[PDB]
Amino acid sequence: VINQSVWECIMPEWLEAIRTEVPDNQLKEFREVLSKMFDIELCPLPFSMEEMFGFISCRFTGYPSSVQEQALLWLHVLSELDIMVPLQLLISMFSDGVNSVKELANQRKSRVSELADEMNLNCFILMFDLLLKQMELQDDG
Repeated sequence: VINQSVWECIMPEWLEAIRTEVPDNQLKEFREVLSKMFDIELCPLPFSMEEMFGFISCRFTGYPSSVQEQALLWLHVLSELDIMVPLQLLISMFSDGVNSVKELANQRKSRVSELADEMNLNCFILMFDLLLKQMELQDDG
């Protein structure tokens, strides 16, 4: 009944609703439905590693840390429910994010020196912590 752009447009609204004001201590049953959304062989739609998380990726390739903090909050609230990702996607996507925000931080350092964001490292703790989740899922020995 629907297309790829449909669920690409309507997934983060549902995810902010389940993130922000839902008590996240009763998500024991969500890892069945959410995995059938997010596993390739569970739902027989032609799923991909780019179109599935592309709405996050459009904010990773040059949008600032104001929206990236809540983006990594969705990745955090998503990983706490056993969401299995391939590792090279996370490594490449986090590398693109850190070089984009490093270029933006160099742009901020030249905003006080045009003639000649910073609390996001507190969110980078959670970025590192999240990385440990996929090690806790995939690389267990």
